[PDB]
Amino acid sequence: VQRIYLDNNATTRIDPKVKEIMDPFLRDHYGNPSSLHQFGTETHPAIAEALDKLYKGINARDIDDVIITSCATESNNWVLKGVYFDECLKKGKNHIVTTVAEHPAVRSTCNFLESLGVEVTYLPINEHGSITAEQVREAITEKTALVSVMWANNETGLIFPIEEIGAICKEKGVLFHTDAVQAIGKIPVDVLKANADFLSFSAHKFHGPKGIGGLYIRSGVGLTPLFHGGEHMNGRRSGTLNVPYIVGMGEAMKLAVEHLDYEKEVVGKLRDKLEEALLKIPDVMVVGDRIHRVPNTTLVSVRGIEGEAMLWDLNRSNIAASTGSATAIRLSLSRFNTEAEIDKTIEVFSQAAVR
Amino acid sequence: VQRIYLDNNATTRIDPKVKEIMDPFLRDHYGNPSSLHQFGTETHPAIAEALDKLYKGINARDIDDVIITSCATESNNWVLKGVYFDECLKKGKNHIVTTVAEHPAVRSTCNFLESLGVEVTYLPINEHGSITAEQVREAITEKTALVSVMWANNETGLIFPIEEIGAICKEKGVLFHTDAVQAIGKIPVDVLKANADFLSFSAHKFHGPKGIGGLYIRSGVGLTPLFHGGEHMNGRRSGTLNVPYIVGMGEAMKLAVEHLDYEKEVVGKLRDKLEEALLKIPDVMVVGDRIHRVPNTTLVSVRGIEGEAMLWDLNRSNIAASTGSATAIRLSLSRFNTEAEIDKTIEVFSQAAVR
Ligand SMILES: *Cc1c(COP(=O)(O)O)cnc(C)c1O
Ligand SMILES: *Cc1c(COP(=O)(O)O)cnc(C)c1O
Ligand SMILES: [Cl-]
Ligand SMILES: [Cl-]
Repeated sequence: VQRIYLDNNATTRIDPKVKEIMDPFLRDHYGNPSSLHQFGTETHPAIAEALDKLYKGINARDIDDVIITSCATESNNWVLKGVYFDECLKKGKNHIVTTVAEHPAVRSTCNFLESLGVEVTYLPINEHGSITAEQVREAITEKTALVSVMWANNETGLIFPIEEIGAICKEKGVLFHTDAVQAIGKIPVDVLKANADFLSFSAHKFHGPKGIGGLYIRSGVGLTPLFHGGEHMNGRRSGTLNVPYIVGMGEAMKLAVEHLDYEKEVVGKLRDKLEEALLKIPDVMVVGDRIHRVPNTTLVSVRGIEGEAMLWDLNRSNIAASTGSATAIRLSLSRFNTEAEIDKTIEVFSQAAVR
Repeated sequence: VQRIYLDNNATTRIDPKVKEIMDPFLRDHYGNPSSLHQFGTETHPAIAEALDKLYKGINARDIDDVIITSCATESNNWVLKGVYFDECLKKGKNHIVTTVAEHPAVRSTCNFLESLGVEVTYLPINEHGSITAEQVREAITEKTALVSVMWANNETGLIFPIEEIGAICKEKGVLFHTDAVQAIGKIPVDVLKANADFLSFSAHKFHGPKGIGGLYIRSGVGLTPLFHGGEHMNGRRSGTLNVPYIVGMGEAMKLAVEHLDYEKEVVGKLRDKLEEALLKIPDVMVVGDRIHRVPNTTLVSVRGIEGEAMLWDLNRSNIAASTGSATAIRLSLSRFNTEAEIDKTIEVFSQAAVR
């Protein structure tokens, strides 16, 4: 059989080169990098090369940190709770601004901070499916400890005005964090242009393994560790390093940035072919703006039949997609989809819809 | 060349069967287990089997939780900070008792809680290298939120009186957590006999991959999540599951408990052969008790030459061991060491010592 995977904003396939580069550290190179003997220092060159790939992947400077975490959820929890202790409890800046579109790892943590007494304003989305940047400014009081706005939304693919939010935060002296998970491998990511203090990402959204992530911390910026222990990652995140996943995630970031032109010109062309073909049937409307989007995502809405039925049908024909709040059908492509797959999805989608 | 790895309390080699069982989930079975389509539910049987292996591995009940974490450091941080919010800030039980022998993931986090105003007593070790259990009782005031005592020490191999501490905690109504990382695969681990509310472990200490751990939470016991997001692990720990490492860690726990007789009878016999051979030279004394120890660990001290020099020398001859606070030389064996390796280590150790 031949199945079609169109659920890449939920997770992606590991690139074969990533698995290949991870294998030796699952085999004979199992030393703890903190060890002083040869099994430990034996791992240091590959770890350094992987970290270098990450730094260059997000345009991080040598003075900055790219701390290895276990997923984007850890990065987001670490940002929000760290600034809760450093900037909210100790500096009296008991206010955080974020958006209603943020991943549950951000919104649920913000709810937890609210339970402790922190004041959090979740900026409402507009009809364009985006946040303006004027909204954060309206909400940035002199007690805002942190602004947290995701770079690209996982349900609609919509790109938020990261850069202008960073400029507002820079002029107003408030820390800026961006959840950039959906942006890696989709659009160019530059922490300097974003003026980001914190940036989150997760490997399994750009063809690395599930269970490893990264938090960019700007030079000089403090953040009380979420993982105390003080051994690893310059004492900022303790725990024995996941060497294979570090190497693999480095390679995945490298491949992801190397495929940016292909992502916009080819994957985006497949998404536009799919979307244009799919809107030529009854009343199926795309949910959100069609310009400020990452190249791989389309979110289509169909009459009065729920999206879950359409997805159950698609899955019966071995086509995997997800839902999306509008419910609508989220189809998210990748580097490994082909035009034949897209034509097939147009046919199976139409036949399933009329049925 | 033929190198000798005697540093297994620092980390271990992945069992070939563990790598084998992980490989398919690094290849074609890359679905997100939260997905509703076939790529997601396709992973559910192997995840369930792995979790079953963990539960049976620590004698957890079906009503209990064995939450998948990213390492023992995450489990320990989660226990201590969770009971800080639930039992210290909300219930006024602003006291925690632990030991001075605990891993830095516990002691450093306790230091962080002290910086917030929590009163923590670190029980001092005695001349026997152990904690009595009478000490926790002496310190268990009616404001103790948590007792945290490691099952086996990583530097000396000494087993602490887990069970009696659990009985004291049960009679006095105080939560009991045990860091059991060094115990898995070394001695039988039973959360019921221990009367443990929380138990930590980490795969790479029993031949699973680095970067995954487990926290046993007793039925009914609450613990505010460290990873908010509320999606995965019954909402107790959010983040996309590390499917390959979950499967591998399950197999590693199974193999580890299946080798307990071999660990005590063979690995312990190799440790006793090594230790008895090594104490027949000048004034090299074993640091700590020689009865209440896990079968794989020996911690030897040598005259007035520091341990780091002896270990640099050993590493020059491709023999990997670590230091240990006494500094002494920690040699920690495993299922994969042979008697030939041990004889060779006796010779190289003697020649290095006289040189
Ligand atoms: C090794 C060890 C740890 C650290 O585990 P990580 O996987 O590095 O998080 C914690 N406690 C004990 C007793 C250990 O031996
Ligand atoms: C998928 C996603 C996450 C969750 O990442 P995990 O690896 O599951 O921790 C967080 N934020 C965004 C924007 C995501 O798309
Ligand atoms: Cl914290
Ligand atoms: Cl928490």
